[PDB]
Amino acid sequence: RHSRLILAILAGLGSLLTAYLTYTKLTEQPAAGGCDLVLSSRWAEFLGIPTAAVGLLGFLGVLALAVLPDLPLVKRWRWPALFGLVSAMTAFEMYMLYLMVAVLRQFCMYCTTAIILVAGLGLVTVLGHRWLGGKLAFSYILVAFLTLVTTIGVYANQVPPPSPLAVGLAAHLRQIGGTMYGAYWCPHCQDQKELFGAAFDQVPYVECSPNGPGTPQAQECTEAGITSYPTWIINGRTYTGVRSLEALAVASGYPLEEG
Repeated sequence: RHSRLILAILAGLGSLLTAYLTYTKLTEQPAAGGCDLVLSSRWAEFLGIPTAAVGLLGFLGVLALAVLPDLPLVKRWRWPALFGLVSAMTAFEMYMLYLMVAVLRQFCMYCTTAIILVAGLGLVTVLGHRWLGGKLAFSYILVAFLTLVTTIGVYANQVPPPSPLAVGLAAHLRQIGGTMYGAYWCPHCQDQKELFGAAFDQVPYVECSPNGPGTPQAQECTEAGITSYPTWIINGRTYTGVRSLEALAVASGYPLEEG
């Protein structure tokens, strides 16, 4: 009933899953729109390293605390440190779940498995030790609060302010009607979006499939003959795929002056 063996098994699986995604990211390989959108977005990097690598430190941390024999400072600190680390991992994961449901409007199976593994860690840590109550409910909010504040703070400080070029080009494309045709699940459309940053709000955009993947595309895009995403229509011309700000400036007739 009281066991940390399950913690080693769940943290073992977690360490493996999150290390594959770290290997996947660093070797530039794709993992199995779906995960492609999720794992290639901003948010998939945290403090200059992959977000999975942060999960690697956590999953290996809980594994180490479970494996070590009761050695200096272990028996005393093992179980309060397990509650601290796992609570931070549950809190981070709820923000990860929030991003998928609310902001990315999609899911990834590797990411979903991590949530269930971390939720499993949360249940076993609560039901595998005796701390006789109101302390744990309070210690959870404290760790969660500190986790969320730091996490949200890191991601807010992450995305840089848009360049003058991004702000100017967007407003110019807005004036000439330079429209981008794409999808919200579309990973390449996210790449294009991230080149403008916050300045993308100005950019005229048509959502080609509001219903999602596997559903017939919207009328507006079908009338324009859009076959793949993203697709730009600028001054009668058609450009397929992700284009740099420099290339979109040339296409729009936006002056790139360096003299």
